[PDB]
Amino acid sequence: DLNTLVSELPEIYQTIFGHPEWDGDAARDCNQRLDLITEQYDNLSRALGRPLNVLDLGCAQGFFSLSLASKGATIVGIDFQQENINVCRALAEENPDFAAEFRVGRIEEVIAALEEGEFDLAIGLSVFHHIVHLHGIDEVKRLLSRLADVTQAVILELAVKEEPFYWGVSQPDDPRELIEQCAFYRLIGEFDTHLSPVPRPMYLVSNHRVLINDFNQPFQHWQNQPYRSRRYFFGEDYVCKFFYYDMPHGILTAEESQRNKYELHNEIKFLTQPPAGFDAPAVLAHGENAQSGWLVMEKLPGRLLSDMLAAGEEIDREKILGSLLRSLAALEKQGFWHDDVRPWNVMVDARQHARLIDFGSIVTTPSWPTNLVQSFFVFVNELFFNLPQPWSNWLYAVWQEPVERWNFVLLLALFEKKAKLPSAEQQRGATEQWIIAQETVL
Amino acid sequence: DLNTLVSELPEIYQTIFGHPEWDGDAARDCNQRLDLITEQYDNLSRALGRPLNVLDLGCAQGFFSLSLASKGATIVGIDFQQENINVCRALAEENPDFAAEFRVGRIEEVIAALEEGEFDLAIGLSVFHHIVHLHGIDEVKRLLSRLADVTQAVILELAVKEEPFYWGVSQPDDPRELIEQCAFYRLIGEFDTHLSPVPRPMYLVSNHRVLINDFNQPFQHWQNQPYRSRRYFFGEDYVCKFFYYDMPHGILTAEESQRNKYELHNEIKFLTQPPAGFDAPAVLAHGENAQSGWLVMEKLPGRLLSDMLAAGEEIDREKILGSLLRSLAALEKQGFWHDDVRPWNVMVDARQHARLIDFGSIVTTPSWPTNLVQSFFVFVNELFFNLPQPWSNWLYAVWQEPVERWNFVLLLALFEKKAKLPSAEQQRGATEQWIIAQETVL
Ligand SMILES: C[S@@+](CC[C@H](N)C(=O)[O-])C[C@H]1O[C@@H](n2cnc3c(N)ncnc32)[C@H](O)[C@@H]1O
Ligand SMILES: C[S@@+](CC[C@H](N)C(=O)[O-])C[C@H]1O[C@@H](n2cnc3c(N)ncnc32)[C@H](O)[C@@H]1O
Ligand SMILES: Nc1ncnc2c1ncn2[C@@H]1O[C@H](COP(=O)(O)O)[C@@H](O)[C@H]1O
Ligand SMILES: Nc1ncnc2c1ncn2[C@@H]1O[C@H](COP(=O)(O)O)[C@@H](O)[C@H]1O
Ligand SMILES: [Cl-]
Ligand SMILES: [Cl-]
Ligand SMILES: [Cl-]
Repeated sequence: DLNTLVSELPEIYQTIFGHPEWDGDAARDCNQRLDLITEQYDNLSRALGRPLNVLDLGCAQGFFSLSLASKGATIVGIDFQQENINVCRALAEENPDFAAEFRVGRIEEVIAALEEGEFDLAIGLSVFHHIVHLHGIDEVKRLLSRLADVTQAVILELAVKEEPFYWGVSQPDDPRELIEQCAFYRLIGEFDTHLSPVPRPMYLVSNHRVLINDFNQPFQHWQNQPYRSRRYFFGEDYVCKFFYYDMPHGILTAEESQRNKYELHNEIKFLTQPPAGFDAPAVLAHGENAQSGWLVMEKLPGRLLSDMLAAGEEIDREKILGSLLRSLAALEKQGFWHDDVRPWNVMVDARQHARLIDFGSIVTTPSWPTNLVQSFFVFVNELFFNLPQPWSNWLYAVWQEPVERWNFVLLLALFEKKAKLPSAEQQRGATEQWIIAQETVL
Repeated sequence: DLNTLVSELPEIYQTIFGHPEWDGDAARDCNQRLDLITEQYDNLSRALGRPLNVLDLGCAQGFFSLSLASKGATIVGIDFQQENINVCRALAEENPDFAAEFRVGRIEEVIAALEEGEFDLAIGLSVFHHIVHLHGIDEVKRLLSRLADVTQAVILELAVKEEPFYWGVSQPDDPRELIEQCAFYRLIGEFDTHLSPVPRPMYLVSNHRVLINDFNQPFQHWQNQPYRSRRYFFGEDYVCKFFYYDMPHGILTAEESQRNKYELHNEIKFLTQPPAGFDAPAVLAHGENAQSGWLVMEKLPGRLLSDMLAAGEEIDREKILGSLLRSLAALEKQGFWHDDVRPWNVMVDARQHARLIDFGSIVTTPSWPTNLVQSFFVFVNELFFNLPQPWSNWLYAVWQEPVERWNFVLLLALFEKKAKLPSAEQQRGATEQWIIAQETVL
């Protein structure tokens, strides 16, 4: 009888599915976690076009497992306590059409035995802290990596060191240390455990998909360090830029988080409303919240200029500078400038034409834009002290201009006629050269 | 200069690619491992239809990496010694068309950072024993699992405890303990290290493909325990049965290995030359060697009978027994019998028709086949002491037959007319019942 099986539970941790007579006894009601988990189930089931195979690690009394089988999922629940699995099976038998199996076993051994494709979604709620406590953080990171490797999505509720109990002392400094080796992760909620006032965060993690409520797609590779608060995911015709505003440990000062926030926000604003006369990459999706923000854009051909420079690849500096200057002059005509023209913000296509790819540093108002013209000289010099004729003649001409006349329209016009300009080395000069060489050091 | 870089190597472990003046100095010539690795490169490149991305872990002086880049591979080599990477890079620069990159780094951190699809083939030759020695066997198993998870194939040369040095003591009992958690593995050679007379085995490992020289295909799931010396891999229209004759530890006695060998051999012989009047599954590939044997067959629909029995699924015992008896009678007419008719050797399709799926126990000559008819009664009883009318009447009729008349043609004929046979419970009987009930216990 169910009555007996429930009584023999060491703890009624969860609601007993279909049996509200124990709801008052359950440590956690599970309705809040279930609301969120069913939303994510539906998103992923919609994306894949079918009901999911779900793995429930430390499934306890089966509530999540049965609740998803109720919606058509095929589920396997694992728990190392016989008493818990006895209840899960007795509940499944009351619901014979649910495709639900339960097994006694250890999460560590199950994860080692998993095969990729067997399960689409795994859930691990409030269980990994027990594995941390007995086996340490590094083994848990590897288990969670494998779990992500073999599924399409993982949902974790993770206990945290701020919880007031003795086992909190063995927890990592931040729960994100258990998952940050995985490719994609997002905080999706925080839940009251009824053990204390400290809530547990729930994360959605994937090694195969971008999972954003509006955009759910496989990616084939990703990157953290460009050229660690920013991650880039590459799919067939998209790049998803994912910025963390909220990072663990020291990592971001207040100012840096706000700048992550500012840049991504500014980039979204510009790209959703670009200026006429400028070909901006197209925007497929975007959003922001307290922890992070994201932007999914069309994927552009080419390589990042700084990589080409680092990997000593052959470059046409004329075509790169010409094309970039042309786009900068067109921006300026529409009252836009870019505050940070550097090799890692420039992409060069197969025909050696260049374009900006980060619009975080775009600005709309201001003497000016004289400073930006100055840095652009450094850019030029780093792209190559190092300027042969007629690049040097170009710069010398700019330097002879009154400063109120410095702007990107002028820079471009002089650049186009640089072969006609007088020879800098024939003049006393000589300072423009030394100031940028010191700048280009500085 | 290369001269200087080579001199500064703590050890010239490998041949210096393109520079035979150091071949006499190299600890290992590498030509034997390279012959085998290039063969496996070609097989996998042929299967995938393209040049491969290859990862070389602990790449030392770059010999394998450069030698594969020479054949069109794109390679990344990793080593934690700066001196080694300096030589690798200097060699790559002598061969500018090779797509070869090298990085200083630790194998543990690289594996954690890998993404699935980035590399098709990883090689790890004589390097993991260093990671075992510092981090232990369990962490190395997890690293190797992840390596297999993220690639299509892995080639490992593994040091072994029989090597006479002090670090041998930290090695596992058998090198297969580092890899047996991976889905597919095969010994492909054994190599002289020049440190001692003990050779190191080279394994080909995969978590995604069956990699047999004649048959190279993805699989989507696999299984060890049927219903651990036998593994089954399932692909789109095939099942590959892989039997180990050579197993680690105690696992197989001499007799058991020979029986693995005998069964698989016998199954290959039968299926490649099946008897007329019997629909045998078709054979796609097969082979045997000292360590193991394999058989790739067409994949049959249905479920294994023993699973259906265990998972209490609905079965039609009439249709199952009828169909099986019909095929057993047709075998017998061609002078073939099956020595081991049990639920785990029988597959039942959607229309409840049954067939044998393991032909290891097929035999061709012998009083006989009286023992087999007897077991078939146990089979019958386990499929349900437990026999209602008219199954009991069937068995009673058989038992009244002189023993020289017991055979599967008779069993089938009586089975088809069982509704007409006299009622066993009306007779003294009663023993046939008790002998099989004791047999069915026994
Ligand atoms: C605190 S409860 C969480 C239950 C459930 N996941 C939930 O959040 O509603 C932890 C559960 O995991 C199980 N468990 C703990 N460590 C385990 C392990 N190493 N393998 C399998 N089950 C484990 C316990 O038996 C218990 O049912
Ligand atoms: C015995 S040698 C084998 C070299 C090469 N794989 C071969 O078999 O021809 C081991 C190599 O691995 C490197 N190595 C050892 N442990 C390493 C680690 N943890 N990460 C990166 N490289 C490592 C050593 O620097 C050395 O080059
Ligand atoms: N729209 C895009 N299309 C292609 N690559 C991009 C795009 N946006 C960013 N990247 C790439 O993102 C990587 C590193 O991030 P980032 O700082 O954006 O350059 C570089 O390799 C860029 O080429
Ligand atoms: N030709 C085949 N087609 C489909 N399944 C097979 C075939 N051969 C073996 N199996 C399956 O292999 C699994 C376990 O191995 P076995 O002992 O061969 O039954 C069972 O689930 C069988 O259904
Ligand atoms: Cl946890
Ligand atoms: Cl580990
Ligand atoms: Cl090794």
